[PDB]
Amino acid sequence: MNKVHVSAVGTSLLKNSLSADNVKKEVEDLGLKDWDRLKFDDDRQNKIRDNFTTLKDLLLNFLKSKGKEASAELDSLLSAIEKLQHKKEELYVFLYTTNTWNSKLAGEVIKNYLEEEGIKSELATVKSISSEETFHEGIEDLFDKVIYKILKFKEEGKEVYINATAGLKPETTFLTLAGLLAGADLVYYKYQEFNDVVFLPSPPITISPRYLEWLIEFANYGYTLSEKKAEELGIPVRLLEVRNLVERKGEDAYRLKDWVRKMLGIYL
Amino acid sequence: MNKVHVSAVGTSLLKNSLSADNVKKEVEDLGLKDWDRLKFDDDRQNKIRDNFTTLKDLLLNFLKSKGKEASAELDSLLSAIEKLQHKKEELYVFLYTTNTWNSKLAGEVIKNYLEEEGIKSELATVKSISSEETFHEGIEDLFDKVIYKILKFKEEGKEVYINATAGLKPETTFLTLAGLLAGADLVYYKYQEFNDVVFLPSPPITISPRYLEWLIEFANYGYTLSEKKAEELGIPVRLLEVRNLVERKGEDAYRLKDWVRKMLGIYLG
Ligand SMILES: Nc1ncnc2c1ncn2[C@@H]1O[C@H](CO)[C@@H](OP(=O)(O)OC[C@@H]2O[C@H](n3cnc4c(N)ncnc43)[C@H]3OP(=O)(O)O[C@H]32)[C@H]1O
Ligand SMILES: Nc1ncnc2c1ncn2[C@@H]1O[C@H](CO)[C@@H](OP(=O)(O)OC[C@@H]2O[C@H](n3cnc4c(N)ncnc43)[C@H]3OP(=O)(O)O[C@H]32)[C@H]1O
Repeated sequence: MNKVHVSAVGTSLLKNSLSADNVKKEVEDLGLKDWDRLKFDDDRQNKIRDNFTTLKDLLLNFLKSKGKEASAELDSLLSAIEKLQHKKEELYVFLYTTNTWNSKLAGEVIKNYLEEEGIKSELATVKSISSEETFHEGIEDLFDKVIYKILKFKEEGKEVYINATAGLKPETTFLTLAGLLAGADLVYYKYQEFNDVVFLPSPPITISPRYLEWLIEFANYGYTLSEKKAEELGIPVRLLEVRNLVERKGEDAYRLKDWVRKMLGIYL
Repeated sequence: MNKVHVSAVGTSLLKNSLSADNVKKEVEDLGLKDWDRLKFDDDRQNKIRDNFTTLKDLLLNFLKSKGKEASAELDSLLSAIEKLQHKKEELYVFLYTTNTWNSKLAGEVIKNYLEEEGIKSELATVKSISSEETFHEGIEDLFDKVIYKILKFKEEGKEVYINATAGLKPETTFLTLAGLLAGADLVYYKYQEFNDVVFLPSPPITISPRYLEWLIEFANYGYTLSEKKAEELGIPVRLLEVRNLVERKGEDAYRLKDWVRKMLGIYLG
């Protein structure tokens, strides 16, 4: 499993499944008209979870019937697999879901259809998902997770590939950004009407040395202090939390991020 | 300009317009069923351009009727304007279209509706737009363009804001990347079901200094190389600088990119 593909999950499966006669009528029954595009904290979202198993089994049938094209995730993923001739025994897939039932719905179906096709997969959820003042914290968190993963698998000697096709815009923007930073092998994308997948350009991108110099000596100073003696050799730590490089959590607010610490170590 | 907003334009307007009874039937008449989602080099795309004025006038009516919500671009843009209370007088808005008739159709309608609302706007077209082996060159080109605007207005002392909402995924990803690099004030995004726009987090990001130091030394020798002096200070031009930093390279000569030349100047040299 030395070929890992990371992807977001969206609601493509939901929206494409309203083509199926059986699905449109069963969904229309539960009153789930626009179930692919609803507010993250919508009443219709609870409808999806109490019927979750009912809907999960319906979409498996639609996904087996339609194949690749039923969903953005599977369409782009399997286009890329055949393009790059990846073996299923040497293959691993990471699906990130959001904290919404339509996203976990699509995630669960895609995970099942992959393991049925003979492809190992793993689900995951950025729990920090709603709009009001949490959405920015959510993409912050998903960025922190993906970038750590990419370094971890890259240390083992995995070939990491990034499916930037599916999920919300910011979700996909950060998945390519983290890939560029953590040195992923490829970032691919496939538009609905493309024949096969296309590879995005990769600029050589790093954390700005202005902040990076203070991160070097952050670890050396026992990391976390007060105000003056925390800025004791020139560490603006509130500035560091604003640029999402350090975490506060409590009173003092001195917690070097787990990816940041690991990325400094790759000056060898 | 005193608060500049750059955006991509997609086929949101086209897709949302098939709600209108007049639009659905007139579009269905021209056989433009899925006109929001067609291959960039599709026959249906020519259908759009010979009826362009007919369709341009139809969508103006729909856009005046619906307002903001008729398109992603206008919905996210005007949500941001009211959020950040930009006085209409000082606004300038930069819409990039792709090289497809549906996109320029959307663009033209949006340009007209903005100038009618009292907002200065300007169209643009990334001409290198098709799938086969041109799409990566096209987003390379859009990235080259949108980098420049950010540097220009930021040097003048005007603020700059990026609408990462609209257009294809790569188009929006590189619009935010450029913003992050060239030091734009904000990058905002609005999901179709959000109340108003949300501001994306900002890691402090630049081009890695290991490549940056090789790019400074390329500049000093007037660009366009092949061999012998191809690794004179440690510059692999068809290998490491084939990561989109050098143009052509494998055919004719190996020249450096017009954005990277201007970016070495903007980072103090
Ligand atoms: N008036 C407007 N008309 C049309 N679009 C508008 C308008 N105002 C704003 N927009 C937004 O503008 C972007 C242009 O398309 C859209 O944001 P985008 O990131 O593209 O979201 C679209 C899809 O939402 C899906 N997905 C919705 N929930 C979730 C969710 N909770 N987890 C993951 N994916 C989700 C994503 O997965 P997928 O493969 O099907 O594509 C995306 C629109 O939501
Ligand atoms: N089996 C599949 N089912 C569903 N979606 C699939 C599938 N395989 C791939 N996808 C893609 O995955 C994303 C959603 O799952 C989509 O790609 P995305 O880049 O998000 O397309 C989004 C919209 O394309 C539109 N726009 C189509 N033309 C053009 C064009 N020529 N200039 C600009 N924008 C264009 C834009 O309108 P806007 O404001 O609402 O947002 C974009 C789909 O094309």
